[PDB]
Amino acid sequence: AMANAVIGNVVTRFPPEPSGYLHVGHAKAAFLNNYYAQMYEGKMLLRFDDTNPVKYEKSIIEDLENLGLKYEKISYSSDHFDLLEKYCIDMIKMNKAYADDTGVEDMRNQRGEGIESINRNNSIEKNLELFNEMRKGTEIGQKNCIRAKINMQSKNKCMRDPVMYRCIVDVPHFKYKCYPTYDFACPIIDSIEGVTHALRTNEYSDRIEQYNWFISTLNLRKVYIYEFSRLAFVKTVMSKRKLKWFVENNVVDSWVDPRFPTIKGILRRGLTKEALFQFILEQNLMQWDKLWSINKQIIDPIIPRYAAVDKNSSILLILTDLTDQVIQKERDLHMKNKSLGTCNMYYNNKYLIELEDAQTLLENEEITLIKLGNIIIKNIEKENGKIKQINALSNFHGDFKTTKKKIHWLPYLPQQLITCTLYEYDHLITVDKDDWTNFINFNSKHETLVYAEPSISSLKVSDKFQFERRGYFILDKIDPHHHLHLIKIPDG
Ligand SMILES: Nc1ncnc2c1ncn2[C@@H]1O[C@H](COP(=O)(O)OP(=O)(O)OP(=O)(O)O)[C@@H](O)[C@H]1O
Ligand SMILES: [Cl-]
Ligand SMILES: [Cl-]
Ligand SMILES: [Cl-]
Ligand SMILES: [Cl-]
Ligand SMILES: [Co+2]
Ligand SMILES: [Co+2]
Ligand SMILES: [Co+2]
Ligand SMILES: [Co+2]
Ligand SMILES: [Co+2]
Ligand SMILES: [Co+2]
Ligand SMILES: [Co+2]
Ligand SMILES: [Co+2]
Repeated sequence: AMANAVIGNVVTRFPPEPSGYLHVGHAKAAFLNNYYAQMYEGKMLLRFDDTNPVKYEKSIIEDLENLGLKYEKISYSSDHFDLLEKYCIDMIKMNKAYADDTGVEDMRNQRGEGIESINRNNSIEKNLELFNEMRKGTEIGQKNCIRAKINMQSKNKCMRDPVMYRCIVDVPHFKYKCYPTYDFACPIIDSIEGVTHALRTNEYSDRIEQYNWFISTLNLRKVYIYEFSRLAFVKTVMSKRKLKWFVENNVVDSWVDPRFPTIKGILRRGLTKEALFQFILEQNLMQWDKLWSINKQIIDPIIPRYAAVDKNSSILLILTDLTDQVIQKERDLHMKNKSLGTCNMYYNNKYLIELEDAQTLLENEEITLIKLGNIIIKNIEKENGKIKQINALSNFHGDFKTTKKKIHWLPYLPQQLITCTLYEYDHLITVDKDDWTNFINFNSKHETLVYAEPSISSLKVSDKFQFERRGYFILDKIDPHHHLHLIKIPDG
């Protein structure tokens, strides 16, 4: 619900702090801002919220690009520090703000007990003196903050004289020695940037009364607040500190690791932006499984299908009636989607099949090799207990419909088969949500070496596809000697 929204006059803003990498929760915020802007044919601003001193701008902009979220203009909170100072002074002159040198603990217990600080009654001229001490960075100023004068007895703790301005000399941004708080800066900056609908998380809904109080007390143009719920996932860390620990201790080898909930992370993992947006629209800690099922339903109709077998469990099958001449046939990349085009299939008398499949056959069973035809299994050579080889006869014109058992396969053409590594990942932690390192899966990157069809040479980095009867994958990397690294996409 966007209050009084008018087509062509809606302005939202996405306000990420430029102190970290965007993650999936940020994505819900950025997407809802864009979605309401587009709904009303309006504008979405990008504001780097650097209100308090602590270069990720490029990462953030690149992730906004990758999600297809455009914005009309980029600004920084700090662009308005001058004007915020002016407004702080105006509020002192209206006796709506005062300089308080009370310590933090006693301020908090005074606030909890509705006790007005003795400084609440400071004169205007004294309040201004003390604000200037804060601006100059003196020890006097470092002892003081500026609070708003609202209502200490209010049932809303955010209306009990919230801090507006603080003296921060300790750390660099050293130009300013006092800084507005987020609670004071946000309504003011939203007003002066022309925001009409300021989106905000569910957490602390008490601050809306405060935000409106700042707007109206300064007689600024009104801004509506819309609220949405935070997006958080089970078995997922999103703290900056915890992610930092993972990286520094070589649990992952970068901040783009496909187990990370960063935007880069889960796009590398195979997620489409359409899947994320649709999940947000059609939906506390969420379960990943509906997100990955929506991804599966989105990607399955528009990705090619290839075959792969385990490079070392796979067993040799020989159709003894054929020769070693390699026959080539054109086939569809997608059986139900002719637009994805064709590739080349190659066959001979020698094949590789999966050992889990080969253990399931018995003499003179009829089965099907997908995209090729039927075969009659004749002999199972078991040397030293394990299956060593399977001999069968071609029956390519027999009816595959009469077969309950249809399997995938590779031609045994090793100078043409492409070697690949499958990376299957799991959650970095084991519980849903200080000894926390006791619950890390230090072994959540399972690798499998496989052969894949020659035609898979056609793929480019980041293409998605399906391995027959294996699952869904994204091409992450291409090695020297044409060796591919493929990440399994979860499918719910
Ligand atoms: N898990 C989440 N789900 C949805 N939106 C989020 C989530 N985390 C942050 N956001 C939204 O992302 C935007 C910027 O977040 P950022 O962390 O950069 O600022 P912040 O000051 O730390 O605010 P927050 O304390 O909410 O994270 C804000 O609109 C924020 O409310
Ligand atoms: Cl406080
Ligand atoms: Cl919501
Ligand atoms: Cl390691
Ligand atoms: Cl990596
Ligand atoms: Co339109
Ligand atoms: Co910066
Ligand atoms: Co000092
Ligand atoms: Co799971
Ligand atoms: Co020959
Ligand atoms: Co024939
Ligand atoms: Co595992
Ligand atoms: Co390698």
